[PDB]
Amino acid sequence: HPETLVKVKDAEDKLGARVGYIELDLNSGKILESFRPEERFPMMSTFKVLLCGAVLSRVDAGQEQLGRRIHYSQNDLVEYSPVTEKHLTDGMTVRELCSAAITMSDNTAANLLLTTIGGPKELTAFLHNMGDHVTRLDRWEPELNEAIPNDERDTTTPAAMATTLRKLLTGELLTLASRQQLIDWMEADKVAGPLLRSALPAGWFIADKSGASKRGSRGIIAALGPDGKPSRIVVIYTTGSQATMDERNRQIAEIGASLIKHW
Repeated sequence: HPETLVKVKDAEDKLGARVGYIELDLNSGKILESFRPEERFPMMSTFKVLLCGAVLSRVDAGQEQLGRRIHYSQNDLVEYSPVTEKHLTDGMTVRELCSAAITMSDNTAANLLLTTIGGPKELTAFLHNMGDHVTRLDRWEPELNEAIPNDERDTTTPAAMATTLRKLLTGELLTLASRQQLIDWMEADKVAGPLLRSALPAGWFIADKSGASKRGSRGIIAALGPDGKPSRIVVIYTTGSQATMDERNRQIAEIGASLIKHW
């Protein structure tokens, strides 16, 4: 809907930054709306969903097992590790690490998962192998959040991310059980409360993952729709603002409310 493009255009205005937007029908693949679809933006935390796709892909091939326990130490803890910090003696299963990376955005968990696949280079090879020759991870947590203008490391485009997430969720790459697990973690997300979630009426599905980094960066990827009805994929990134966190949050909710209202 043009009124959703209008809200996205208002958002550039109010944030003083570029916003990239994609609304994609999930079942059919038809792109319903786009805006700056081929511009690069920092992936920030939205990458952790790709990362767990790679892992679930290794599970399917028998190169990984979700029940395997990983032991780590105090010195692997990096800022913002709500779950990993509580299991120094205990360790975590790979399944517990995905859940933490997805639902809590645990940075240590993502680093541990990246070690299991053999690093950010391998994530990019995974992506490149599934048809996305655009998106790349180059660094580990916390440095992948830098967000230097014009730097292509740790970036994606609204169009590449939207279609990649489309293939992960419903394409021919993962098993039915892996597709289902991915969606389940994304539905349990706890850190995107003030974004698209807050626009959603009762009786709606949503499975999402948000991100934030330096230089005013904000983003969310989502699948969502009325329960039992054809879902859409939505991908919003903005970078370059000096605006507050809460005002970045409020522009994404206002975009969400237009999309929902004009569904």
